[PDB]
Amino acid sequence: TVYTFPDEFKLGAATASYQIEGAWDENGKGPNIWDTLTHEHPDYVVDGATGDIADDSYHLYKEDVKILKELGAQVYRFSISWARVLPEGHDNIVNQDGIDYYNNLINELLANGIEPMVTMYHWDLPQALQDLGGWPNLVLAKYSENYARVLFKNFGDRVKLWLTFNDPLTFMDGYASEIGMAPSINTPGIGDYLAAHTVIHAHARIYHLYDQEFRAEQGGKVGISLNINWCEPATNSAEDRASCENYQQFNLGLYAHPIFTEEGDYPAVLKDRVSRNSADEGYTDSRLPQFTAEEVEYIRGTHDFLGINFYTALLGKSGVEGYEPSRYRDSGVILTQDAAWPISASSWLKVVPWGFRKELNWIKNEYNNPPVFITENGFSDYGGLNDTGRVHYYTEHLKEMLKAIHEDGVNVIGYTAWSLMDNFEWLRGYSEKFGIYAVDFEDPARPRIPKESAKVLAEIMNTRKIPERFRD
Ligand SMILES: O=S(=O)(O)CCCN1CCN(CCO[C@@H]2O[C@H](CO)[C@@H](O)[C@H](O)[C@H]2O)CC1
Ligand SMILES: [Cl-]
Ligand code: NA
Repeated sequence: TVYTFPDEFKLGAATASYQIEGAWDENGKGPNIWDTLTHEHPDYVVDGATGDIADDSYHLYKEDVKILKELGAQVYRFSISWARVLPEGHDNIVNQDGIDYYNNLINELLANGIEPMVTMYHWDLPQALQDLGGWPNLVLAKYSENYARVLFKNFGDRVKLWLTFNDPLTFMDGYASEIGMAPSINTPGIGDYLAAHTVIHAHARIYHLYDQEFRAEQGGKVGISLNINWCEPATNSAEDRASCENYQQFNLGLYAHPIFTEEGDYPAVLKDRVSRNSADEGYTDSRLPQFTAEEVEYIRGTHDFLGINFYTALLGKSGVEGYEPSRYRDSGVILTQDAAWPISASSWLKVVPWGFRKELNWIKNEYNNPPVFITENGFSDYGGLNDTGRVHYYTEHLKEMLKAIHEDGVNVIGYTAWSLMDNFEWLRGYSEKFGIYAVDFEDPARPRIPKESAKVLAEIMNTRKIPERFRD
């Protein structure tokens, strides 16, 4: 029983637009912040790589559907490129080519019995909107609503699973470093918090828009995808446990407390620590933006499920480190990783499968057991089809998730592997491979070929259980 997926549980795979599509300036698509970063700042990216072509999924979407069908995916999570649909960011111009492209992909998926799950925003902001300041500028919340309206109107008759945003914990960090994630702006502890504030507002507007303009007719569900690492106390002390709770609230709670709790607002520890630190450093005003009571009420409850992106764990101990000002310093935890944990091809990613079960329980307890859809989980290597590390990563994480479901009563409703195929891994270029399908980036045809992990995942999806040879 503990090895069997619930009957209604949805299994599949995931991608994101900039990471796979290419066709960066084709047929009316406007420029986004990742076009800008990779073109203007190739020194920020391994190999000076760009997403100009990537997997060429703009042209090769039928091949993506073919491999999803081979895999036996029930659901395909993909993102829509804002600047492909609205090249100017604002909704004055709708690019029919972009509408046609996503309709073509959606229709191809449905014709092959695969359900689309659409992420509206997976990091590729139109440059025209970044030029207003991007996410720190609250005007983007209305722009986001208008973008979502176009998506719901055009695609919502066939798409019943939506994520407003993918992992704003990461993309807010594009406003906390001059050399990091797009748009690579150095306003740590200030602009990243403003970005988070706008995103939360935007998410809430999009959810209310769905309620007001689309839900009665379309009958779908709207969530948000949040990335969170498990944070394990470095020792069993109360003080180290406090530091790990700080971590959860500063990383997951920053977004999830306003939306998924009955109280709403930011977590108290976030408000209080930032207020204190801001005062001690001489600011008249806290660096953390505030919600009014009306805004708190508007934002809380804006969810039909919680998307979780889970990859790894950290150790946390009591203390403070990091630069002043910064979110890490404000969070009041000292983070490390255990040397004993198995490694990947990504410095940040260690294999800690039991951390997944711990995190699912933390979420259950904090947010009253919301329906949780695992929108990303996966593992990097540098190449190869006999990807034993990836196979082990998936079988262990899926076992831990199944224990969370069956033993712990966590309402997990679906799981999409990150990623369907090797793709453009942001600042790591094509150097780190997360796919279950390999892609030859030196071959203009970009063939997708199954790794051992794709074969094992297909077996899991077909049998709806963890095969005996992978059980404890
Ligand atoms: O090495 S450093 O410590 O100097 C920088 C680390 C930056 N992290 C990397 C991991 N990412 C996880 C969630 O982000 C996910 O990560 C996947 C794999 O990376 C991406 O492909 C997906 O687009 C994304 O949603 C959050 C940001
Ligand atoms: Cl066997
Ligand atoms: Na339209």
